[PDB]
Amino acid sequence: SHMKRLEGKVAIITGGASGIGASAVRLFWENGAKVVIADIQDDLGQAICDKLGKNVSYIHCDVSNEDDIRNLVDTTVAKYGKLDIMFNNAGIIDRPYGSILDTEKSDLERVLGVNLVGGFLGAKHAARVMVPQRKGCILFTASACASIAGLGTHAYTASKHAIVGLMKNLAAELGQHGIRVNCVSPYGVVEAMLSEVGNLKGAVLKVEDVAQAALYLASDEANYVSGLNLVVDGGFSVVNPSMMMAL
Amino acid sequence: LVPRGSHMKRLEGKVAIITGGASGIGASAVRLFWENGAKVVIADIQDDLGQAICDKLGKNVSYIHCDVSNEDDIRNLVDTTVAKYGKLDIMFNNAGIIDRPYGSILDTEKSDLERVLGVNLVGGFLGAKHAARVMVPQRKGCILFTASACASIAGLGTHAYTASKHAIVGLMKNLAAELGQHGIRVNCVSPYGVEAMLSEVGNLKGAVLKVEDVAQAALYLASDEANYVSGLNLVVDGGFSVVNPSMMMAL
Amino acid sequence: MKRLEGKVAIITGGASGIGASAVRLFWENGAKVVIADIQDDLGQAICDKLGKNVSYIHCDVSNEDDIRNLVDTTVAKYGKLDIMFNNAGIIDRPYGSILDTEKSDLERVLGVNLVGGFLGAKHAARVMVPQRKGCILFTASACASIAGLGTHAYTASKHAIVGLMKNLAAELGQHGIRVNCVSPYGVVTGIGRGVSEVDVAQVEAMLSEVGNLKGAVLKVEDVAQAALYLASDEANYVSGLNLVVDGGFSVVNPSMMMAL
Amino acid sequence: MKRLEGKVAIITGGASGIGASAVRLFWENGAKVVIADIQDDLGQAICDKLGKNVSYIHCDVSNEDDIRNLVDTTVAKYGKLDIMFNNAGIIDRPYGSILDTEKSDLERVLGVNLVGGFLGAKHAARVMVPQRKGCILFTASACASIAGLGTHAYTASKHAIVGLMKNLAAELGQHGIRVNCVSPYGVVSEVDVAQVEAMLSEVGNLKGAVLKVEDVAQAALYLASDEANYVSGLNLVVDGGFSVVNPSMMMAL
Repeated sequence: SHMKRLEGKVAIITGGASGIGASAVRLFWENGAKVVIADIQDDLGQAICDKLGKNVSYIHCDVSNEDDIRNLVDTTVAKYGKLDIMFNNAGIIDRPYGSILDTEKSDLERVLGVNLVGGFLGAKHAARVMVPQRKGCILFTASACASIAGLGTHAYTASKHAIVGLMKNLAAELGQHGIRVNCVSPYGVVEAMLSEVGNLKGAVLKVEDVAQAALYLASDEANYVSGLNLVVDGGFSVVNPSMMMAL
Repeated sequence: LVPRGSHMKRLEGKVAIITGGASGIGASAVRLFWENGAKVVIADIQDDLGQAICDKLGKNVSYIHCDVSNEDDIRNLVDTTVAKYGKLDIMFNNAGIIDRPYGSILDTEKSDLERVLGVNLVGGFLGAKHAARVMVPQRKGCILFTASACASIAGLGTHAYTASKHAIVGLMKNLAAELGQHGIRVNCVSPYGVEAMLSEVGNLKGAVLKVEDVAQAALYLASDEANYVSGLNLVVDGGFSVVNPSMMMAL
Repeated sequence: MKRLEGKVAIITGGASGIGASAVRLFWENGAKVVIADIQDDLGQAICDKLGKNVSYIHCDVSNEDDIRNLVDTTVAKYGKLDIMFNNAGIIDRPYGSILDTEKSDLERVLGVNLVGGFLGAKHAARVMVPQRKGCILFTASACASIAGLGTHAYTASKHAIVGLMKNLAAELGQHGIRVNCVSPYGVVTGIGRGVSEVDVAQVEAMLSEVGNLKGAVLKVEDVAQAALYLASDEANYVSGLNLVVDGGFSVVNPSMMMAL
Repeated sequence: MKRLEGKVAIITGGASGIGASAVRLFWENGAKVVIADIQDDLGQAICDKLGKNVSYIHCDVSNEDDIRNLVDTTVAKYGKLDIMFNNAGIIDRPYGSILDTEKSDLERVLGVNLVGGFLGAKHAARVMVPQRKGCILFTASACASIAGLGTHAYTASKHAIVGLMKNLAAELGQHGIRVNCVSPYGVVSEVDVAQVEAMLSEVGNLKGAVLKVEDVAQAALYLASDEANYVSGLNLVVDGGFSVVNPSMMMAL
């Protein structure tokens, strides 16, 4: 016997056509939610719609464009009459690694535009429709890089810290309206180095791990969870193992 | 093409010990873990209450008298559990006490601080040590603590209580670092919940903390769905500990 | 005395506020001080007041050309750069809802607060790494430690600065460079489009009423003193530190103590 | 020059290590310093060397009667107490597994580190609340900021201290009293300890520098002085950035 942990819920998932987003689309759909996929990869997005069927729709959305975000939220509410979950998952990386001496102003702005501005716009317009409902859940995909240095580039790390901080500040403002705000912060595998240097040996981060954290946070199981940075990194961001490794 | 949900027995096959399991959060978690297919050992010092849960829930739930500050009690709790079921999957160090709901450092008795520490910190220490004893040779396991939202913000608990729960968070993270080498996850759940005032001054309007909220956080952490969650302080407080609302309220 | 003897420091936003306090304090402690700002009259006034050891450069911290010139001119003047204090910062509003926050406002705040900090750290690192020494400082804010204090755009940008500061502490520690930030309470902003002086006064007045540390009021000197400790050799092993100056506001939710 | 002129400071653990470094440094900046320790001979040698503005009180910080005597005599000597520096601390081991931690060892580390700080802040608050002024300091540890650095018993006790510091900052701020801690990187048998200190200096984040006791005393001096008049609730970490980074990825490249 099985259960639908999101029955009747309406969820928007940016970056939903691939990776963590698509995993969360499939999982939310499995748990009875109507899912709006928001992305810029129309071929992938529409394919998920054809696979899963009527409860899933695709909308082209550049999250850095406020008009796209407005259309995304407004057509979803028009379609389904309500918005329960805004999952600002879309993200990009400027580089795997690199020095501050070599970062370009334009790359930093591109990473900020998608990661921070997009999540900001997504939260603004979800709050726009959620506040009159007196209920809702706003989620962000942050990153373990927001909890510890040495995991990402300076631009990416700065952008993800900003998301976590935006998360806490929105939980403070929107709590008065019954709206919960949280984020999920994964380690890697958005495997070789990650699994070897990771803290939890014998485990590997899979996209489903992030989706399942988002599912918990988005469900009524998390009815009193707000302001939480739900880190999914096997404990990587709580340790500096330089001593253990040298003992 | 047809949605199929999550299986209702998320802890099927797992063996879990819940200290403080005879009332409150612990009893809520016992019932929820039982509903999810776990074998559950209630560890407490309220024997009549704990056995009444077992009589209601049946054979998958048993009771063990355990003062968590007593290492012999903890050792026996872990050892009887392994003898009964062959393994230990989840060690939920939930038992906790308070010296007072509130009070000044000037009033705080040394003996009260020590009793709060014995149960909350030393007991959690002992429970983790003996869970790890059997858990390291399995190369798997989940060790949990009930900490408190007062480990994330001041103004919510007494000094003794708040200090003991910070210690638990620190212990959780240190243990996540050591035992991760053996595949073992370590996390805590930090609940918000004088109770009438906590509900009025909470950050999340339109909802009140109920013990099932905490049980659900513990279920998530204990489940294989959280297989890459370690070192996490899972706060369940509606945002209370992320905000100083003094100036919001002065606008 | 003279905790910064012979040291060369750049202070963005140095013509007013905390920046101007830090300019004076560093100068009293023997530093050469380059003021970087866009209030030319105010900055030249300070230069005329303090003498040869203090100099002014018109600098838009969001402009990389400006930052590149500010660093290189400083090096050409004094042959080294010891302290880069990325203090310039603006708010969009003293308070306000996410629902009426404008994209352009967020982008403007990011441009000064985050991109300007990024650019300042980049060009300081360019000359400090060969030195195998240097100290890079940011003025963040107490709102990077607690919600309820700044707007969403401002708070996000200051969290971003704290993250940058820690990430730079990890990269630049290998070269002997320390990176820290100071995070004050109160309302902290230079001149900015649509920043009312009435609204700032009203909020600064409320913040002094609801502060945690009674009997004291935060002054610009308090923040300058924190920057001076961090910049001095007395902080030789201090890096990655968010030095919060807020009287304890960000560690407490006093809703229970108030209601009791 | 003298950054603590007129101030009266108690420094537990003041006869050696960080405590003795702070005792010297505070005295050099004009403070009256009461050394509180259980190394009577070392502590009295400091007093003889520095003169009558420095005194010694035998005090086991886990004993309340010792703590009360310490505070009360200090106030009797000088009429006030400005700074309560709860610096005394012990480790159980340099490093070890949870599997071999002994209950008694954990209780002893808690007794000195946490209960001692608790008691010292209690009786300091007793005298500074009527003054409507004071600064209460703790020596915590960088291992309260990151895992992998201290043993479980030590780390738990220093986390507890950081949380006590913040909770006191909240209660006592209404009386104008500031509460902060300093959290040093170093480990601070003797060879056991030196081995780990040497290893810490090899794996530190900040290259070209080593933590010295004077670094920690300097952080305490800043926090104790009027230069930090609006600093409360602060965990002043002194660790060259070690606790903000996991270099595992950097190092594998």
